[PDB]
This record gives sequence, structure tokens and C-alpha cells, in this order.
Amino acid sequence: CSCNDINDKECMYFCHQDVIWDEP
Repeated sequence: CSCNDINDKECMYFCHQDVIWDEP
């Protein structure tokens, strides 16, 4: 997962989700 510009709640959400995307 990659988060820095975004918040922790959203970060962890898709972190265990493993969103290998960038543009949805």
C-alpha cells in the first residue's frame, strides 16, 4: 500500500485490501 497524501483510515483500508491500482 502507498499513502502519504491521504489519511490513515483510508490508507489502512486499501492497505490490507491491496489496491495495486492508481487511477480507478
